Amino acid sequence: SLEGKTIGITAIGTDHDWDLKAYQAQIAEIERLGGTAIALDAGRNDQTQVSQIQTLIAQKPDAIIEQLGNLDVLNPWLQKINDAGIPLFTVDTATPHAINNTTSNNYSIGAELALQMVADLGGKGNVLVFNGFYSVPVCKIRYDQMKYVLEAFPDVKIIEPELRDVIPNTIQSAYSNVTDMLTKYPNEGDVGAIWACWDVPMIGATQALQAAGRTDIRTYGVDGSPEFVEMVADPESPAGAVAAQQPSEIGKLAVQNVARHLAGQEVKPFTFAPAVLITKEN
Repeated sequence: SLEGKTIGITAIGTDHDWDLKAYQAQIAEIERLGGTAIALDAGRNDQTQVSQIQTLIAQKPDAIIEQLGNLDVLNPWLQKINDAGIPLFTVDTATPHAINNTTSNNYSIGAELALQMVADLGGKGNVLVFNGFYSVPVCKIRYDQMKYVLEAFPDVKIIEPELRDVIPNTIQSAYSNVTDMLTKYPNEGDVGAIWACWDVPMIGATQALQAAGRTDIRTYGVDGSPEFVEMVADPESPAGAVAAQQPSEIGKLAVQNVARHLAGQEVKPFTFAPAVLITKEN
């Protein structure tokens, strides 16, 4: 099925749980179908990824799977994969350069999470927003849907400015930012929710609110990282909801889009894995 084939994987990291799950699932599926995997990990360095792409181009695999990262940086190099005549597949990276993008429904996810947040707020209150990854396609969608939904609720507002969630030291940088913002806004109704396009900073934000003794603010994020899920399920914790994805499914499905294409078969422009919203009572 991939028996005489070599598939390159280029991911920007395996630093955290979702990324590691997706990356491992790709490798496992390539080998399962009888293929050879050339697995490259950029260690959250963009310039590393660039040269890792160069490597893959020069190694001439039967196809390349690209995972996450900044689109604007990648674009000319993605173009050169097309120039080399190598089939390109992505996980999460929504680009015209790809035959297929395997991912989740970030449009529904983005909306439902935002809707849950305003439901929990009861249609009124202010929202602290971490928006440091907007150049990543899925976070662009997740942010856009949140902001669109909030247009309908004039008493639900995003506080200025938006904070920048970062890699590395994500959790502590978020914890420190939230602490700053609780100092700036101490009163019992000034801030009511905290949002990010992913789980990991919300782990920190929750820890900070807990340490501040604030039971009145809830946090919201996306991925379903075991630490944030457990916080959502805990009734003592201010973690409010999480969009739980299936990275292991996403990685698996991307490889069979590759395997389908190489067997001369029709592949759809995208493939969604399912995701659920998980809230405190649900």
